[PDB]
Amino acid sequence: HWGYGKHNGPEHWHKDFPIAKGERQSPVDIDTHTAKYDPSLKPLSVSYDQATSLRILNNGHAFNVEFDDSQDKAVLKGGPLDGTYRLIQFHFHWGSLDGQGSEHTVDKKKYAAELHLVHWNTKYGDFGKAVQQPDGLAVLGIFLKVGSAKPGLQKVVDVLDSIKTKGKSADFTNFDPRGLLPESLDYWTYPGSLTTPPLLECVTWIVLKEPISVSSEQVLKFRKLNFNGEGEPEELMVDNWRPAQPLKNRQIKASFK
Ligand SMILES: Cc1ccn(O)c(=S)c1
Ligand SMILES: [Zn+2]
Repeated sequence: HWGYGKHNGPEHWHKDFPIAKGERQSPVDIDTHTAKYDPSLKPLSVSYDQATSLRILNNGHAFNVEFDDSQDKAVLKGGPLDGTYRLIQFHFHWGSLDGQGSEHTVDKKKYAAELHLVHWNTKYGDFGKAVQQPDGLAVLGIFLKVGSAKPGLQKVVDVLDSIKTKGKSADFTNFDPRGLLPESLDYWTYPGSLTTPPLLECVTWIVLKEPISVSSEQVLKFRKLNFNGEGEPEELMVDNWRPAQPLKNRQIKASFK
């Protein structure tokens, strides 16, 4: 099945997911000089005060911190978006080395990791129905650079030992995802896709300009996770990112000058 190795990695995915070679694939490189300022963009509204985290799951490819999405409790709106998008999970993609790991790049620059906060458009009733729509998802993307520790990430880092292998999960209530955000909400935006199979072209990408800093030791702990299940030979969960895909017939807009 699909993964990030030599024989099942991003160069293979197109065989089971033909949309891998489609017209609005993610991630892309963000050419800062070509991304036009759009003064019609609104400020981003991130309303996470009432977020209810539930659980953290190692799904064999990343770990997802899941949220209660049965009511409007943590929502994204405004920016490029029409209407309301509810947070359902967040995860990360990261590298084996500090100099790679992000999916989006900025003038070809790779960050050490990238956080994806996944939201679905509440006009479509649930996540499953949202992913059958071209405007079904909004994914807020945040780069991580190695530097000082991010205090608000530490609870996530401390629980990883308990979900080392594929299929393990742990209670993860009362986590405040506001602690993962940078100061500025300046962003670039463009239409794309999930960066993992099924690679569906549902996503308004909103990619923050300001990275967050995490410590060396924080990202080190991400890299001790395993892709394999318990009882199977150890394959470290690192380099679970897809490289930049062709931009094709898309313009990236900037929210800021
Ligand atoms: C919903 C979903 C699941 C996995 N990934 O990587 C992304 S970007 C979005
Ligand atoms: Zn992702």
